[PDB]
Amino acid sequence: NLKPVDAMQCFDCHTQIEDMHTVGKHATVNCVHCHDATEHVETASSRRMGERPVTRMDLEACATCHTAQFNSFVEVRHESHPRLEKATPTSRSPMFDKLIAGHG
Amino acid sequence: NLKPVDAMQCFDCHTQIEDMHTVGKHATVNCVHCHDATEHVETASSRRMGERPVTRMDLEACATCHTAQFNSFVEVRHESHPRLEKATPTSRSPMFDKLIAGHGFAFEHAEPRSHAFMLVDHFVVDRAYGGRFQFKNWQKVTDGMGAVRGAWTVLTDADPESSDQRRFLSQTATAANPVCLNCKTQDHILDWAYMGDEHEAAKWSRTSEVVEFARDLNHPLNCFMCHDPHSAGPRVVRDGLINAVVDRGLGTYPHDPVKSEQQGMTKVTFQRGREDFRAIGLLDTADSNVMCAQCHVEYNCNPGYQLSDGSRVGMDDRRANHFFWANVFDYKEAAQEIDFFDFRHATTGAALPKLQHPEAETFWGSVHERNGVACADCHMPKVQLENGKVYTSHSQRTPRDMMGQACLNCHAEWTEDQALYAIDYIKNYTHGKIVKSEYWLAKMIDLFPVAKRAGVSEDVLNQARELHYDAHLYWEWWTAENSVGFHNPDQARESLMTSISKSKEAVSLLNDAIDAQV
Amino acid sequence: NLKPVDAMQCFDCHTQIEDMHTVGKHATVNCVHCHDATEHVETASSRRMGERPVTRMDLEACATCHTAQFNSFVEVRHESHPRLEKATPTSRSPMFDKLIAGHGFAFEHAEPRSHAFMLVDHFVVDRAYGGRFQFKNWQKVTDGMGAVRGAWTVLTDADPESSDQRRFLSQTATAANPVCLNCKTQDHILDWAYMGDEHEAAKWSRTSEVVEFARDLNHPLNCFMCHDPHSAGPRVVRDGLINAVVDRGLGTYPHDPVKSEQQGMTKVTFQRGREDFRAIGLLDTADSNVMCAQCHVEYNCNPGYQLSDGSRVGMDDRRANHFFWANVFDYKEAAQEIDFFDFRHATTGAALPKLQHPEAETFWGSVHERNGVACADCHMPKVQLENGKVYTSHSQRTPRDMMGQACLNCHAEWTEDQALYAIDYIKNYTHGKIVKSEYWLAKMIDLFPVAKRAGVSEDVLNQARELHYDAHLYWEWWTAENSVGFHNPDQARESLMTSISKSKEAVSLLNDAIDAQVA
Amino acid sequence: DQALYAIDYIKNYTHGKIVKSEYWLAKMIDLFPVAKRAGVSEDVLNQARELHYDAHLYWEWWTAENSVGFHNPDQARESLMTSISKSKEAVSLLNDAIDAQV
Ligand code: HEC
Ligand code: HEC
Ligand code: HEC
Ligand code: HEC
Ligand code: HEC
Ligand code: HEC
Ligand code: HEC
Ligand code: HEC
Ligand code: HEC
Ligand code: HEC
Ligand code: HEC
Ligand code: HEC
Ligand code: HEC
Ligand code: HEC
Ligand SMILES: [Ca+2]
Ligand SMILES: [Ca+2]
Ligand SMILES: [Ca+2]
Ligand SMILES: [Ca+2]
Ligand SMILES: [Ca+2]
Ligand SMILES: [Ca+2]
Ligand code: NA
Repeated sequence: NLKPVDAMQCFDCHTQIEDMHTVGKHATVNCVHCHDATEHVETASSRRMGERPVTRMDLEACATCHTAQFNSFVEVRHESHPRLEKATPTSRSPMFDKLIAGHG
Repeated sequence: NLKPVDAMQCFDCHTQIEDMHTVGKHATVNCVHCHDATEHVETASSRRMGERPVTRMDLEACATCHTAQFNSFVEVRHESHPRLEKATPTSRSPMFDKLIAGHGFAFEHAEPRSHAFMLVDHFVVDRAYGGRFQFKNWQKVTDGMGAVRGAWTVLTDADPESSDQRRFLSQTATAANPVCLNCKTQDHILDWAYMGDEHEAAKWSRTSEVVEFARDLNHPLNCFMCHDPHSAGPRVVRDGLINAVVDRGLGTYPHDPVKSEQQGMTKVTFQRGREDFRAIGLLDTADSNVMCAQCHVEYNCNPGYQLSDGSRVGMDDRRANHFFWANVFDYKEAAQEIDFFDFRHATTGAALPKLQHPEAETFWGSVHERNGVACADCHMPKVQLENGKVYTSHSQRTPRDMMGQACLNCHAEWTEDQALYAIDYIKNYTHGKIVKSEYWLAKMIDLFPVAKRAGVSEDVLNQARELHYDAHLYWEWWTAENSVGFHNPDQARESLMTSISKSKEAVSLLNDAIDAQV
Repeated sequence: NLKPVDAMQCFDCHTQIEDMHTVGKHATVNCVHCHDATEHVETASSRRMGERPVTRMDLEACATCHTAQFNSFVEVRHESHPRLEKATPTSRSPMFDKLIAGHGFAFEHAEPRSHAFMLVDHFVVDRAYGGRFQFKNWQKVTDGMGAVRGAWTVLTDADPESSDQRRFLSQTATAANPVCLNCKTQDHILDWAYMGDEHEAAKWSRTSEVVEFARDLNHPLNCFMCHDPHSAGPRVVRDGLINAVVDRGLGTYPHDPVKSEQQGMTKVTFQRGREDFRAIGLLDTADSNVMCAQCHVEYNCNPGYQLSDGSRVGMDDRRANHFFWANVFDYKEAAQEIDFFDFRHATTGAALPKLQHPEAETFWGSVHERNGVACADCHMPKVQLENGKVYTSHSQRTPRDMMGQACLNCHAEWTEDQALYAIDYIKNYTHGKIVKSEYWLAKMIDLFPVAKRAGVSEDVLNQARELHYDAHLYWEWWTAENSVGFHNPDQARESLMTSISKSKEAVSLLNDAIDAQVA
Repeated sequence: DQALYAIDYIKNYTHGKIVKSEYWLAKMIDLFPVAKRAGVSEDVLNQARELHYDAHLYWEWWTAENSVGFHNPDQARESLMTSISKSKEAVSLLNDAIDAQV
């Protein structure tokens, strides 16, 4: 289970983040949802990063509080034909090979 | 009403039949269901046939006891578009006419449709009999049951008084020969010696007048092509397949000697006048891969030419009835092995192979084949019933129509739409490479006239012709093969990339040579 | 794998079978498909059976060569609501409990469902075996193929160590007897003498312990009930039907002697030793009206009482296995002919008949019957295939599921919705009259205790009881009959109006009598 | 479905012949610049132009006509086969003439 960190400790060094986080609609969302910064906090200075914190870039970081948007995003439209070459008579550019010759 | 005959009387002379019939699941099925042998019994000796018994080859001989399988077989899949030419921008081979120029398939090559129509479609296609045979009218194209009852119930002959192959319509060809019929019907099973060799007991052979032969034939894909009528056990009857698997020792799975042994074939020969006449291949298991490989293979069923010297190889030659039994990457070697090619390209002059529907050879080594999956699992699955006796569907068709049974019972992780999407990914990707291969082939082909007219040397032209053979092979395999890559996606990809590579090489060769003449 | 036997050797002693088998469409079907006679052939003479050969009665004996018919037969129509009690406001007979009080059907009477279930449903219904037999669990109710494979593959017996009929659950009855089984199975066809009379060669009879009999039976509606296994020709095997049509001379169409002659039945008897034992009725034509009338008729299959003196008529009596073979307006006379009634009404004390599903006798005289239409035309039509060999559907069900082939091929002037609307007009009208008949019957019934307690005379009560017999008959025929009038709408209408008329007469009689005693 | 299938049989077959007719027309058309530039005679070019009229007519009737052969399948077939025949004749004429100039 996630344990919240003291964001005020972060904000001592991260004024830009403070200015954004405390005003917006994620003011109640703790940093631990996306960052593991324990060793970073131990080693950073006001101007040097020290140990780099872990930052989650995965979309499931948002999906625990926004499952509807996540699930809508990840839906696969099976009707969007996959791996369908455009340089074919039934697709977008029947004469693409002749016209694009020289390009990757 | 049928009256049974005393089979014991038959068995006195027919020991092979006795051995098969008394042991299998047709031990109780009386001969009269399929044979009228009264005058035969009166006149035969132990070694001479006497009067020939009547043998039913119609599929309704099986339908009285196996109506479910019959009715499933004869169903017409209306969604399988009929008489749809492949050489069109919306079909399999948009540039087919340019690429196949010089071959008879330029006259017409339609997509396949339901099995009921195979014999009539063979008779009426523009490339086969010069337009001699036609449906009685355009309504009859729908009549699958009629075609099954007999081709001549639904077709006409433009000139019953002549038996020569000739053109009745201007843009037709006369490519049909007797070998073709072996993959359309086995009505001739007792009238055709093994391989279509000349034989005193055979009415028909490779060298017969095909129009006369045609007139003797009625039924498509007889039920007994896969099931021995005497034992009811699984078999093949197609000579070319038996020849590859057994005579040439290649095995049922040439890439896998273990599977070949487990799922093998035993050649059984029947004689006339104590001379070998015809043969069947009894299967160890009910292996649809091998059953379907009676027809869904690359073959010779046609005259051609020798690679070595260009001399004609006629219908009289054994090579005119040949199963290569080789995958795409072994094919060129297999064609060299018999010293054969099909046609010379009309524009390039290259000796080329003509490929035909190599589903069986393509399926080899695929993930599904390696996992023990077989054609029937996807194309003629068991029927699932809430309450009922299970039987095997005999409507051989795309799994799209029965995805639950064909795919999803195995692929429990997928919905139908997901499985379809996976098929389409492969087919879409493969088709794109087919199209690109055709683009490059066409680019090469179009350089030949320019090169010849610019005075490029025969040596360079011949180098380009050698590249054309490979560029053609590694492309046409895939327009011929019906799965658009699904049966072996990695192989299709590697092949088509090879085709493109070969064409590009030839294009560079010819352009450079033209530019040097200028 | 089956190995054929030498049928000619069998025929040296079985000339009767030879004469059927060699001429029909099963001449090539070897005996081994249905008989295991090896030890029999080793021990028999033409005059001594020796070891009894085994005869297969399972439907899969036919399914090997006739899978399409078998599979169509065993299909379960899920839309045919299962275990749906008729005595509810949303079913056939909203006031059934009041009206049938004193009869075992009060314990449970569900609507029919698909044929596959007939034997199991007979075994498990609350009125039949005191709740002795149950599905193994509630999942098994779906398993039509399992029921066809055999009842005892899907059912349990509460006490395999006893064979008496008794109540295992409190609100059950033990109405089952061996006659019932004749309309559920013919597994016992070689073990039951004609009519279930006592016979030295019969293992089972009308007087058998039905629980013991039940345990020996497995398959529903055997294929050979309509098709002779030797000739493959059309027949019936049901004794009661052969008895009405042939023995009693009533014919296959009692109201039409011409049609009776054209579409008749020939009784064929089989002996055990020198004595007649069992019989079948070979049909002149493949007449589904008569095939289906093996079961879809009004019958006695039960003990009862005599109208004359009230004495008990037990299962030992021939009357306990009886096809009345009479339309609704001839029934009372037919019951008088055999001096029989079923039960005394619990409230009114009236001697009453119990009616059961008289589809065959109702269909007679209807516009469709007079036009040569038969049950199969609407309920098991030929399959229509774009490409294929035609066969006859054996899924006997409402035409609503196959209106193109059941109705509209004949009624080219109608759309499906129009044909359905015509069905519904008749059913809605008929049901309204059933409901009104029940209202008036209930009104009469409720007056009986009031009249009795007011001191109304027995003479007046007996007059009202005589009216009750008729009010009941002319109502119950139609809750019993499954078409809700469609099979004969004019007859239903006339009958139900008669019921109401009779009840109204009884209500007036009793009310006036009560009022006079007062108050 | 059967009736639709019968329509599609005709339309599919006719369309294939339309496509083939166009293939052959295009092959002929593309030879004209090559022939003119190789110095093929006006007499040969005019012979080919006469064949073009017929090749065109017996093709274009069917792209113009909206039933894709259904209205008269035998006529479409005969016409389109004639178109192809005419184009093939012209192709042979022009190729031979070009090859003779070279
Ligand atoms: C729960 C601990 C959350 C996490 C993890 C994420 N978000 Fe969030 N988000 C949360 C709340 C309580 C709210 C406010 C809801 C309200 O309407 O009051 C939000 C809001 C958003 C919004 C809307 C902002 C706006 O309209 O100004 C967005 C676009 C949003 N959240 C996105 C988002 C992303 C992309 C996340 C992963 C990086 C994410 N949220 C995580 C709660 C939580
Ligand atoms: C009835 C008189 C039959 C005729 C005509 C045909 N078959 Fe048959 N077949 C019949 C029976 C009684 C059985 C055995 C059923 C069982 O499962 O016990 C069979 C079996 C088959 C099989 C299955 C064989 C096996 O699994 O080993 C096949 C493949 C088969 N029959 C095919 C078949 C063919 C192709 C027929 C026409 C040539 C044919 N049968 C006729 C009964 C009858
Ligand atoms: C030779 C006698 C064949 C055998 C054995 C098998 N097939 Fe076949 N198949 C054959 C032909 C000549 C055709 C074309 C028929 C026509 O009139 O065009 C086909 C077609 C198919 C198809 C396409 C069906 C469709 O709906 O379009 C499929 C899916 C197919 N074949 C599969 C298949 C299977 C799985 C086989 C083994 C059970 C099999 N065929 C055998 C010729 C022959
Ligand atoms: C078995 C090795 C075959 C030989 C010999 C011949 N054909 Fe065939 N044919 C075969 C199959 C498996 C299929 C279906 C798959 C496919 O890709 O088409 C076909 C199909 C046809 C068709 C219909 C499709 C078409 O090309 O228009 C026709 C008209 C046809 N075959 C004709 C034909 C001719 C003329 C043959 C001898 C020259 C011939 N076939 C042989 C299998 C086999
Ligand atoms: C090869 C292309 C076949 C043709 C031609 C026919 N059948 Fe077939 N049949 C085939 C397979 C692959 C199977 C399943 C084998 C397995 O065990 O998986 C079958 C099966 C049968 C059976 C057995 C019962 C069943 O499984 O349905 C029967 C009775 C049968 N086939 C009959 C039959 C008929 C009547 C045919 C002509 C209409 C027919 N088969 C052709 C393959 C092939
Ligand atoms: C499942 C794992 C399959 C196996 C085993 C076999 N085939 Fe197949 N085939 C499969 C698919 C997904 C497709 C594409 C179908 C689609 O609708 O996109 C095919 C296609 C064919 C066809 C053409 C069918 C048509 O387009 O109507 C044929 C003739 C065919 N396959 C034959 C065939 C043979 C003979 C097989 C055993 C050697 C075989 N297939 C196996 C899936 C599967
Ligand atoms: C004479 C030597 C017999 C031969 C040979 C066969 N059967 Fe028989 N069978 C015979 C007798 C005397 C009887 C009893 C008749 C009587 O008076 O009751 C029978 C009976 C049968 C039955 C019915 C058994 C029953 O359940 O009541 C059957 C199904 C039967 N026999 C079958 C049969 C078969 C299939 C034979 C050839 C393999 C056969 N019998 C030979 C006398 C003789
Ligand atoms: C295969 C060994 C069979 C067995 C087992 C059963 N039947 Fe049969 N039946 C079989 C054949 C070959 C035929 C003739 C088919 C034809 O049209 O040529 C039949 C026919 C019937 C019929 C139709 C009879 C008629 O129209 O006169 C029926 C009603 C029938 N069979 C029923 C039936 C029953 C009920 C079976 C189990 C007791 C049975 N058959 C088994 C082949 C075989
Ligand atoms: C006695 C052996 C019967 C014969 C012969 C026929 N039917 Fe029947 N039918 C019978 C029973 C015991 C039942 C009820 C089964 C149950 O388990 O509840 C039925 C039911 C029907 C139905 C209703 C089916 C439904 O979907 O609800 C119909 C339509 C029906 N029966 C028709 C019918 C026909 C037309 C017959 C002659 C071909 C026929 N039955 C014969 C008992 C018996
Ligand atoms: C797994 C989590 C289940 C869910 C979801 C459903 N059922 Fe079930 N059911 C389950 C088990 C393990 C069993 C017992 C199996 C056994 O043979 O021991 C059952 C049983 C039933 C029954 C029979 C009940 C009885 O008293 O005999 C019925 C009628 C049944 N299940 C139906 C059913 C329905 C309709 C469900 C969806 C609402 C359902 N079950 C869900 C396991 C699970
Ligand atoms: C033939 C003349 C029959 C006799 C004897 C018995 N039943 Fe029956 N039963 C028969 C038919 C045609 C039907 C279906 C039509 C209908 O109206 O139900 C039935 C149905 C049943 C059912 C299911 C419906 C129900 O009432 O719950 C059961 C449980 C049933 N039959 C039992 C049963 C008993 C106990 C019998 C002897 C007292 C009996 N049936 C005899 C036809 C015939
Ligand atoms: C009476 C209630 C039937 C029972 C029980 C079975 N069948 Fe039947 N069958 C019945 C009818 C009214 C008909 C049509 C007769 C007509 O000529 O109109 C049939 C027909 C058949 C046939 C013949 C082929 C066909 O028309 O489909 C067969 C082979 C057949 N029936 C088989 C069969 C089987 C296997 C049964 C048990 C599952 C069975 N029938 C029962 C009436 C009745
Ligand atoms: C068409 C002209 C019919 C004839 C001939 C027979 N029946 Fe019928 N039946 C018919 C209809 C329109 C209905 C009502 C069905 C509905 O869904 O509303 C019925 C009903 C039955 C039932 C009950 C079916 C059910 O409710 O599931 C049975 C058991 C039944 N019919 C039996 C039966 C018999 C035995 C027939 C010949 C004597 C008969 N029907 C003929 C239409 C027609
Ligand atoms: C009656 C007013 C018709 C209309 C509407 C349609 N068709 Fe027709 N068609 C009709 C006749 C009398 C015939 C000739 C019958 C004969 O055998 O002599 C036909 C023929 C066809 C054909 C065959 C064409 C040919 O051989 O050249 C086809 C393919 C056909 N009909 C199809 C068809 C379609 C699809 C229709 C709806 C658009 C249609 N027809 C209407 C009579 C009538
Ligand atoms: Ca197809
Ligand atoms: Ca080839
Ligand atoms: Ca160009
Ligand atoms: Ca019902
Ligand atoms: Ca009764
Ligand atoms: Ca009250
Ligand atoms: Na068997």
